[PDB]
Amino acid sequence: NGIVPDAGHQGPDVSAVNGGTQVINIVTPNNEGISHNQYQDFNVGKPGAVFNNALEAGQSQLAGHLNANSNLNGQAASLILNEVVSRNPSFLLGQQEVFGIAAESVLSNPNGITCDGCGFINTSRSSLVVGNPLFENGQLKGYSTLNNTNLLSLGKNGLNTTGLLDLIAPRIDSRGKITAAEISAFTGQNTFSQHFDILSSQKPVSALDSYFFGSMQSGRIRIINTAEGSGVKL
Amino acid sequence: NGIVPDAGHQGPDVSAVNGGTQVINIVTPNNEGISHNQYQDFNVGKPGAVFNNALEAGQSQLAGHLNANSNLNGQAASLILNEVVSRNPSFLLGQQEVFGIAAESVLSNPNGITCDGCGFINTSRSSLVVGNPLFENGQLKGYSTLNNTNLLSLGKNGLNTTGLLDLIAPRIDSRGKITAAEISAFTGQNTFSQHFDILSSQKPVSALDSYFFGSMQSGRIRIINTAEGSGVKL
Repeated sequence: NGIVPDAGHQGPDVSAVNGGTQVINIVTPNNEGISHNQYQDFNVGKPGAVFNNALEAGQSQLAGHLNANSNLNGQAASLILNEVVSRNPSFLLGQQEVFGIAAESVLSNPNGITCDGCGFINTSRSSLVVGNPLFENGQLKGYSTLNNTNLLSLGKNGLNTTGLLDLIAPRIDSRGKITAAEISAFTGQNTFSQHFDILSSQKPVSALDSYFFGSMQSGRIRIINTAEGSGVKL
Repeated sequence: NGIVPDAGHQGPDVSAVNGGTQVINIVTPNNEGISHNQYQDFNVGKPGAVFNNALEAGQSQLAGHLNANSNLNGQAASLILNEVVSRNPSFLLGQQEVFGIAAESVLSNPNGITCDGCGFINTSRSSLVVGNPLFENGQLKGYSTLNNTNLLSLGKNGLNTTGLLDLIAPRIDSRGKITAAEISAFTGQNTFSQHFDILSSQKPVSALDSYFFGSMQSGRIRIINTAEGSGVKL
């Protein structure tokens, strides 16, 4: 019951299979290939969660055999955007698998996101955004952490993916091992493009301090902090 | 007596002024604008060190009034390359000032470099390279940390510059605050271009582990580790 879809048109179909693993039949992608899913609650437990991005039936790693997602209407998502629209923060304690066609995934929760032993399977790029998506005329324009002071926390059990990883938040507190092909962390109060180009920045009213502890197992690490004066402690 | 030039044609003229600050009349730049200085010993104390890159007399921050460097013959260096050619490691405990025309600076010491309260003045880019420069047909081609396991250490008193900073070593151990406009750290056993593009990498015989502790006060931080398996601990 960790994932609860919004009641409206962008709420995906969510169920649980054997062992408590959640299966999310994501909503129909738009013409850009974005499946924009809205949630009252987005949390992943140790049983994990599977996003059905499949055009044909097959075997998922975490939830066994699955049919194609009938919501897709013949075109898989290129980006699975998971947006929390309530005030509830997110806790990610297990793996998120894209079943079917590999895609990018974004979780946007302006109330906070905590990872502790979370991970991503069959995702080319996985982004955690303590912030909101920006839309113009029905198209995704980017993301915003403006006027937000909440935290992206990574716990002692770390985060693992074989793909790229983006960490976007007013501040980040990491205490475990982050394993990814590349790690990109952007801190401070910013607006971003869809590809996480920083488009604008603002000086926070108080200090927004980011703490990385633990370790980073990745060949390429980039940390960009725009909070003038605020630093990153190591 | 911390800086001792090589006796040959690339040894600069080194003296000390009031308070022990060293003044280095760097050697004539080549046609690329590289002043290639070779040293038996390169160490900077709390009184600091001034590199005379001036075409006219004026006031240095650390050593008072100085004449133009007669070695320049009317053209200032674009890059001041300081190469230790002995087996002696380097200790940097004070500020390095470029007097006159701002330039880039590189210290290359394959035996190890330790910074503790060091810094750079009037330098657009400052690089510390635990490795050797590579030359072909008399021209600088890049740098190499191949077959080297030595350490770039940054102590509790940190490192400060208002320009760009490059840290290049088989492994890095940092325990203090690094302040720079941008920080770029490349670890592992690699060959580099003159602009620190990684051109090749090799797997070390044993693990080369890099430890950043302390903090990084910079808007842009990049860490690239090519030692497959070796990570960066935070």
